[PDB]
Amino acid sequence: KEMPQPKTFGELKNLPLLNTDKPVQALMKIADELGEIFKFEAPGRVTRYLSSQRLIKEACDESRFDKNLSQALKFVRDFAGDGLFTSWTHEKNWKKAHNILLPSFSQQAMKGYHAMMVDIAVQLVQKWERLNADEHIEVPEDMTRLTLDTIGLCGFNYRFNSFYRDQPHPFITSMVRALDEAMNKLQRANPDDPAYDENKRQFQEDIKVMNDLVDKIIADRKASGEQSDDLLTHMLNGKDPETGEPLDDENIRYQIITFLIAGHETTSGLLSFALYFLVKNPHVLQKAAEEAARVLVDPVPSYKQVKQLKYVGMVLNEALRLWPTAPAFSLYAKEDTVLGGEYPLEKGDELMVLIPQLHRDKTIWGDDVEEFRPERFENPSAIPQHAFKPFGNGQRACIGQQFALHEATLVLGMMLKHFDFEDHTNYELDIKETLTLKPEGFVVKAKSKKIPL
Ligand code: HEM
Ligand SMILES: O=C(O)[C@H](Cc1ccccc1)NC(=O)[C@@H]1CCCN1C(=O)CCC1CCCCC1
Repeated sequence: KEMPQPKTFGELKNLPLLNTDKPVQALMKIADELGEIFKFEAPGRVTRYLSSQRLIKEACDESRFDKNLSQALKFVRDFAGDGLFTSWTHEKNWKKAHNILLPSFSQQAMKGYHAMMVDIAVQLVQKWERLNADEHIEVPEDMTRLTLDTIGLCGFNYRFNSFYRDQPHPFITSMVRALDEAMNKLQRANPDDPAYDENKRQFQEDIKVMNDLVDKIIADRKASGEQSDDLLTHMLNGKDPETGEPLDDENIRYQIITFLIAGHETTSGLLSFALYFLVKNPHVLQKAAEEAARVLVDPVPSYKQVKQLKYVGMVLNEALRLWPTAPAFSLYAKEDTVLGGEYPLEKGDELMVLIPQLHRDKTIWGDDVEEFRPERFENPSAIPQHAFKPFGNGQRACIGQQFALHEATLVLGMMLKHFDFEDHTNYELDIKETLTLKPEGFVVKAKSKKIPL
């Protein structure tokens, strides 16, 4: 079979389709028209977007296909370098950093991060308890305050103090603005064109700002010698079992920047979409709220109580199904291969998994694919392989998966314990696209159940 292509614009091929501020959603719409695979060409590039479990399950075969750095990720690499996220599997720092960090990110390691997560989560509850009767909550803004603070604290024992601020830490304004530049470059048919000279100068200032503060953090920590139970000590002491070598100071910088990207962008989105789904599905919110009141019997949640929030966990899963906050990943073909019996690929050939489209595959999920029903996760083993991929695939999957689900489960649990929620504006979903997806302008009112901490 020849695969379909969306509409073209002469010599620019498909590229002007990305000239939008919601490219993932535009790509989702192309998928609905064209189906499970389409070719997408730009000057000097060709990719193929997959939306079906049928084909993505083969693309997740690690013997045929490896992680590719998409143009987006190549642009993030300018400041995230060879941290785990923007490195190639065959880079020495990939495997090395991977071997050292895996035990820091285990489900086991969560027990030790738990108390710092609680620290930030209670800040959130206390903010909301202290709001006046007239006031509402700006949802993604508060969730981002939470998740950023949480990774700051468990990452290297730094307090961004986001709940004490109206405007973001100097580091974040740079970080956010750099991610911004990295994504906007995607669209420019002619960079090096002078109209972008300010953008480039800015970027360099931003990279600089991020580097200085992180390098200073690593410096101050070594010079102090203290052994806090955070990722930075794990990295400063750790040795790769394989090579026997530790990470160098520069790579450690890259890891910290990477985790700060993750903690800002992705986990906050999950929590935002979850609360959105809950207020638009009152019977579901009530069921989650009943679980929370039953399980969270203590002034503050234990590690083990969080593991008991099963329905909360299903809610997070279903939010991730409909709106995977990291919406795509890239692969290349290790060798010449035939995809799904029909599409012959050459070595080096690129693929893109369109996760939200995958999660809409009616052959997997049934006809009610658009409905918010967390119960569809009620027995996971009934799910076909590679159907649900909000965390990526294989060895290059998200290392912070367990971190993110524990944080989210804790925070949502507490939220459902402490407040009733009201969709007071009848919010119409508007999805903002950065490196990630967020519900822009989502606001609610909370009303305290007056349960003390
Ligand atoms: C709910 C929140 C999150 C979602 C949906 C998510 C999703 C993903 C996805 C899809 C990838 C792979 C991207 C690719 O193949 O190109 C990934 C990789 C990664 N994530 Fe996450 N992530 C989340 C939170 C976090 C957290 C909290 C951390 C840790 C601070 C983190 C650290 C990473 C790292 C380091 C990688 C690269 C792993 C490697 O290649 O060795 N993420 N994540
Ligand atoms: O960055 C790319 O290479 C392509 C866009 C593209 C395709 C062909 C030609 C030029 C650009 N990326 C995409 O399809 C989508 C659309 C824009 C953003 N995007 C992404 O790749 C998402 C960026 C990251 C990837 C890893 C997990 C977190 C999110």
